[PDB]
Amino acid sequence: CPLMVKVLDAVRGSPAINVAVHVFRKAADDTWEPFASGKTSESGELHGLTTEEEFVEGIYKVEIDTKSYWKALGISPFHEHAEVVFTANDSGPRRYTIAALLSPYSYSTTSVVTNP
Amino acid sequence: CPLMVKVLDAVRGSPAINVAVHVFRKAADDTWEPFASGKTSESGELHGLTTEEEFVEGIYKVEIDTKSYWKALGISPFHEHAEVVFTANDSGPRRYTIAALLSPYSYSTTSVVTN
Amino acid sequence: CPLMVKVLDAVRGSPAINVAVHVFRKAADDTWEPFASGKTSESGELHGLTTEEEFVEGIYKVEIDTKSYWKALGISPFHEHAEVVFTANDSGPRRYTIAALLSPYSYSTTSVVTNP
Amino acid sequence: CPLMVKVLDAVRGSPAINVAVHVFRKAADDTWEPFASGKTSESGELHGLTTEEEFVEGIYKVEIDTKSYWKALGISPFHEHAEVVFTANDSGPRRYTIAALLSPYSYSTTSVVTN
Repeated sequence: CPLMVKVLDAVRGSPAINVAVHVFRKAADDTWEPFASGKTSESGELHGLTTEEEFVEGIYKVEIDTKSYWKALGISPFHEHAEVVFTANDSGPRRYTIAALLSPYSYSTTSVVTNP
Repeated sequence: CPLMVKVLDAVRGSPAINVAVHVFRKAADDTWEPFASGKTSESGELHGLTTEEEFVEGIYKVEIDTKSYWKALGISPFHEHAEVVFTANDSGPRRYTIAALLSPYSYSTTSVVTN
Repeated sequence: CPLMVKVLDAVRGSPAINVAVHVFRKAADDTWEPFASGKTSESGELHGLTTEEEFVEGIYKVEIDTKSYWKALGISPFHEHAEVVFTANDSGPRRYTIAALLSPYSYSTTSVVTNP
Repeated sequence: CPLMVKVLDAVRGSPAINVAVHVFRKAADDTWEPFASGKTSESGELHGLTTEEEFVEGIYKVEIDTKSYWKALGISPFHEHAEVVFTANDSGPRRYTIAALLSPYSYSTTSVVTN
């Protein structure tokens, strides 16, 4: 798949399991249209959100529901979510891995972009 | 004084200067209405965005325009911007510092809530 | 293998290839004895440093040669290396993934620890 | 004044207070000789470690004792400490700020070199 999301828990040193992820795409009228969604697995990875055909050029927003994750563990975190906004496929199809590392008052995100 | 934004450049080891910062507040219809904005200083810091009187409880979004920062430096970035969305709560007096550490394909954000 | 090291490049959004890694173990006399070494592959991962039998309890230091990495790309970075120092296997054997994300003036490291 | 250390807690969103910090300088025999040390303040900062006169070119190691910080809070940490090893260079006047953001199983360190 051309898009994978991986989430890690910096407090426990583990994948972040069952984290809800919503992906949006900017439409012609500059509104965020729903594009794909899912939940991270036991490995902290969410595969299969999209296909090469559906994943056209555009501006995408990956919304990782960090608050609900921490709340279920009893922590009141700072952020409502972690959002990753980027232009995709504007130089041809690529493969994207969006990684997020989560702490109650911090998060970091990095992207690994490869060419098939 | 209740809200401060600080941006750092991890490629150059320096403050990220002249980074545009836009703050929004979530309206009742769940839209993002403009609230405050500015540009980071020589020290990478942006002070005086809001006041105690105006910074009521609610959900705020801080948008750091990281793409134009890297483009001015001639470095290809991944992100359109960095986004920090949080709930301001009054539980005692509190000051919010949102720090962001920028790399072309990565950013980290952390918030220090004190006093 | 019970120990894997993964290195990512935050400037290019890619694995950090050919990064030298040296692992040390604190001996009885508190000196760092050489334990294992290797280079990250095309995926940024270094596998096979050790075995379950050799990877006893102890204090280990993972030295990632970040400076040489950036220098070969023409960048003069801040750090001489990134070092990850931790006690291992003190509650029984575990599996450890040491991840490092590199920028010229910054690095972050996180560990994923799992129980077989 | 040429060297400042700042430590932050990503679990609590706060300065990391009373964190022991040990600085070493690499001797000619490549051993680590003690150079300066202290504890972080209420603001998570440690100032006045060294002076311009004493902070000559050379390789320095800054050791942040993160394990005792988390143990005092009753949280199991991964690392023994966080280590920052760098070359001090005189190429113009420069000030070094080593910042560290701490989580139980993760830390990030960044250095701002200015002026």
